[PDB]
Amino acid sequence: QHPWKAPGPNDLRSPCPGLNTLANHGFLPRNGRNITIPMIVQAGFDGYNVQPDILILAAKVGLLTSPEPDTFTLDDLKLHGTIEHDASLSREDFALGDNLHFNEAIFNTLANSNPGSDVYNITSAGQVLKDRLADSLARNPNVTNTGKEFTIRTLESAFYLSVMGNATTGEAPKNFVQIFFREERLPIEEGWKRSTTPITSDTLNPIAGQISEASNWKPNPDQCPWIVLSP
Amino acid sequence: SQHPWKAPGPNDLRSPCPGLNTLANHGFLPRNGRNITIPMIVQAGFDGYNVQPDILILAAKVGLLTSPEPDTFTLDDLKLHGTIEHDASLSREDFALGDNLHFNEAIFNTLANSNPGSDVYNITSAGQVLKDRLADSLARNPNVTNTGKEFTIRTLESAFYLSVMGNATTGEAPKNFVQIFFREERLPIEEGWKRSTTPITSDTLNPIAGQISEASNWKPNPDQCPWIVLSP
Ligand code: HEM
Ligand code: HEM
Ligand SMILES: *[C@@H]1O[C@H](CO)[C@@H](O[C@@H]2O[C@H](CO)[C@@H](O)[C@H](O)[C@H]2NC(C)=O)[C@H](O)[C@H]1NC(C)=O
Ligand SMILES: *[C@@H]1O[C@H](CO)[C@@H](O[C@@H]2O[C@H](CO)[C@@H](O)[C@H](O)[C@H]2NC(C)=O)[C@H](O)[C@H]1NC(C)=O
Ligand SMILES: *[C@@H]1O[C@H](CO)[C@@H](O)[C@H](O)[C@H]1NC(C)=O
Ligand SMILES: *[C@@H]1O[C@H](CO)[C@@H](O)[C@H](O)[C@H]1NC(C)=O
Ligand SMILES: *[C@@H]1O[C@H](CO)[C@@H](O)[C@H](O)[C@H]1NC(C)=O
Ligand SMILES: *[C@@H]1O[C@H](CO)[C@@H](O)[C@H](O)[C@H]1NC(C)=O
Ligand SMILES: [Cl-]
Ligand SMILES: [Cl-]
Ligand SMILES: [Cl-]
Ligand SMILES: [Cl-]
Ligand SMILES: [Cl-]
Ligand SMILES: [Cl-]
Ligand SMILES: [Cl-]
Ligand SMILES: [Cl-]
Ligand SMILES: [Cl-]
Ligand SMILES: [Cl-]
Ligand SMILES: [Cl-]
Ligand SMILES: [Mg+2]
Ligand SMILES: [Mg+2]
Repeated sequence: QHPWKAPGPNDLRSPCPGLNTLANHGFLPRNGRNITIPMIVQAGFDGYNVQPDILILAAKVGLLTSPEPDTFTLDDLKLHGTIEHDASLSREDFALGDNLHFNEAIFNTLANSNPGSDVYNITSAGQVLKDRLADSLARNPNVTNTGKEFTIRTLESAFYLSVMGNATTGEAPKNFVQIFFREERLPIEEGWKRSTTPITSDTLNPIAGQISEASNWKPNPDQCPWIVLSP
Repeated sequence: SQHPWKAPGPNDLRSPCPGLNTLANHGFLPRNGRNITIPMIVQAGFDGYNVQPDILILAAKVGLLTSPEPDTFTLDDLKLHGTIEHDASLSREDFALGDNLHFNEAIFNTLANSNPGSDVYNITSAGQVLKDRLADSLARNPNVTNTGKEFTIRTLESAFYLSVMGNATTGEAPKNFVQIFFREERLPIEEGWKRSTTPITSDTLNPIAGQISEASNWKPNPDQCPWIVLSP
């Protein structure tokens, strides 16, 4: 019913492996266009068993990246400073290169994490957050690192652990996480199953909280958290 | 003819916005103030006032943050302090000091009495009102929030009352039209008000808000980061 197909050149994609994977399976429109908030809620439920609370807020902020009244394209979501942030797991900082497309060299840090284990977990996820921020601080003179970016980065790490793995423990098989990022594909052939446990603020926040404590974080002085309001 | 004024009944929801409240009171928006989508705001702003989508779409997307629903808000949701609703309102009390939702004559007194001895409000009077209303909040509200975000919104709101009740090009409005708009949330059609024949856009509003800004004698509160409260 929902086969994987690589996006063609008319097919718009985002910096989000979550939404890109849903589009690549037709849970969202395969062209990544004309997406409403209710379409996000239904796709997150259908693909991942993610519940509306977190999706509705993310989607309302996503709408700010679009000139349209009540839809965005996946490509709109690249707008730097709305949701898109520096120290991404698999994308370059906007200031240093391409903030939109999967990049293997950036992904290397997450790929190689939890060395010697068959899983990623909260400990490895925190170490990756720390290493990816340190890389941005070392190479990007324009890095934006406030409470807003940090909260989002901990919830994004909670999402990859939760959707590709176990939503209760935040432990995920490495091969599922690698396919999710590298191919934006549900690893069904490799044994991945949609969570039987609803994924909610109440499951994600405890995981994001533990990842937070394992990240050793401090905000940049002199930066006010902000949501860029227009493209 | 198709859009008569009716006072809201006791279960009709209203906002801190005379703009949206007036549209609801004429049925350009649902008279009950419920189930408002972004397209409904765009159509109502066009139909009532000849206001174009650019500014309405952004305001409505931020308004959605005040609602727990996927793609609608009520007019009453928009009272959420720190999303759009701000201190030093023209016609409402600060959230910290009282009622941030309902029209209040004692607050409105400053705008009512502005440009003394003239029959119009204009950019100069609008700036003096912004200065006096912020001075009042700084004096009486220990919790006043006064950043570039609240100031920009306050200048655009004053550009809106001048533009919709008056001349969208000059930002001059008849005092009578402005007083009816705030006090009754009614289009003063009986008293001679006509919908702009000139589209009201970011390009007409921003120059007026800019000149109101320069006439406001404004400075930000220094320790405060601009923020949009993301949930109720
Ligand atoms: C449905 C479940 C979701 C999952 C599992 C998910 C997962 C993720 C993950 C793991 C990242 C990190 C990518 C990286 O750092 O390289 C990410 C980033 C992002 N997501 Fe999502 N996401 C979801 C929903 C959403 C929604 C609803 C929106 C917006 C409407 C959104 C917008 C973004 C954006 C703009 C980024 C880029 C942040 C950055 O710069 O890395 N996501 N998402
Ligand atoms: C359509 C034309 C509009 C006009 C002419 C207009 C006009 C105004 C005016 C003059 C005020 C100031 C009230 C005061 O300070 O006492 C105001 C406040 C407000 N407006 Fe609007 N508005 C419009 C559209 C909107 C839209 C689309 C939204 C939200 C979706 C909105 C939300 C608000 C809010 C929340 C306030 C309260 C701010 C405060 O004083 O604390 N307005 N509006
Ligand atoms: C994440 O996985 C790693 C690797 O399995 C865990 O760290 C190891 O924990 C074992 C089991 O107690 C220790 O004996 C090893 O010495 C640890 N190795 C390293 C390099 O850390 C880690 O505990 C896991 N984290 C969570 C929250 O489950
Ligand atoms: C707004 O209206 C006021 C009052 O009419 C204007 O200020 C007056 O301007 C006249 C003629 O230019 C001066 O001679 C008066 O002394 C001013 N009166 C007061 C009360 O100050 C003001 O210029 C108008 N502003 C704009 C931008 O049109
Ligand atoms: C997820 O982890 C919990 C807690 O260890 C476990 O009981 C549950 O069976 C796991 N879920 C699946 C489907 O494996
Ligand atoms: C209007 O809004 C509420 C949510 O606040 C919804 O549950 C209700 O069904 C809607 N009613 C109509 C008539 O659309
Ligand atoms: C100011 O805000 C704080 C935090 O919300 C609140 O507890 C306090 O009562 C407020 N103080 C005044 C005088 O409004
Ligand atoms: C608005 O002001 C302009 C510039 O003075 C004027 O030419 C125009 O006619 C005014 N509009 C109306 C309907 O009076
Ligand atoms: Cl961008
Ligand atoms: Cl930048
Ligand atoms: Cl590691
Ligand atoms: Cl970190
Ligand atoms: Cl299969
Ligand atoms: Cl902005
Ligand atoms: Cl109605
Ligand atoms: Cl409130
Ligand atoms: Cl307050
Ligand atoms: Cl005055
Ligand atoms: Cl908030
Ligand atoms: Mg990024
Ligand atoms: Mg107010």
